[PDB]
Amino acid sequence: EVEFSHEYWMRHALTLAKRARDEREVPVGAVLVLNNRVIGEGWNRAKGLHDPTAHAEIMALRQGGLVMQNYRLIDATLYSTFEPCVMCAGAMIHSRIGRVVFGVRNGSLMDVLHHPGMNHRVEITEGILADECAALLCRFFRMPRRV
Amino acid sequence: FSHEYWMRHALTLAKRARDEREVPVGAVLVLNNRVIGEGWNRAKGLHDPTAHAEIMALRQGGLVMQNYRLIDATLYSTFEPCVMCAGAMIHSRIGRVVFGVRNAKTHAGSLMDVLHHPGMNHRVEITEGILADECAALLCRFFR
Ligand SMILES: [Zn+2]
Ligand SMILES: [Zn+2]
Repeated sequence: EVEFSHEYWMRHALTLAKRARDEREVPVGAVLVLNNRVIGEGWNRAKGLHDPTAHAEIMALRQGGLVMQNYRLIDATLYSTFEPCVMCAGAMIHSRIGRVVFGVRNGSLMDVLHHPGMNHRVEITEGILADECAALLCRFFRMPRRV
Repeated sequence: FSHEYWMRHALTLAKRARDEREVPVGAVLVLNNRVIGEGWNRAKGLHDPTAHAEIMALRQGGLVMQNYRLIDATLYSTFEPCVMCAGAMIHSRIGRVVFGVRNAKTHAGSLMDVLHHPGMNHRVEITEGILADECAALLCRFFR
């Protein structure tokens, strides 16, 4: 019936990214959307959980699998405040999601577009709320806005 | 405590995945000749697209060591790790991945392009071919 904008979901991901920031983790937030509903939320928790896979995007994808009772999450859209790493990019491929939408650019997702392990095609949208996403990462890494 | 010794344990784990009707891949994470992580493929039955054998072993390893970084560990996998699991090995900063048989479909190499990329912070060493035929026999029996 209705669809929220990209910016609406990115703003929720930005809220989640601050949860990681407050816990002294790389401040990335992610939200997985199917039929205009949240089926997954994530923020970075690798350090506190002792889990090298606990990135924001992975946590949202795992929550989606639990919501759908299906390791395949067809036609879902994953929002991430930061360009996903190679581990998370492969997880989306195996998840068979429809679209990834990320804020600021960064291995990373762009480096692995035509990698031989890409049986499925995921659509890419970038730049949504780029300024807000970059502000979190620059404040966490003490870098200028140029980076 | 040879490569073949650890691969044989991963082969035992790969049959657990077979018994669960999953793509039969097993993995064992070894640090200083001790097992710190064991995993087998469970992605379909667990509704988790990340629940591959290699990730399951690394996740248990992170909790056994109380550290998401698993320095100097060696990960044994009966099957060539996918891109997702290769990315997990990089972030875990393990020393070496040892796998049996390659993926005939997705391989160009593909794992080297991701694990041993020269412009990367960490390089994971690759050893392949350990009990490859035994690893392949499990996967072929599962496919048709
Ligand atoms: Zn990631
Ligand atoms: Zn994998």
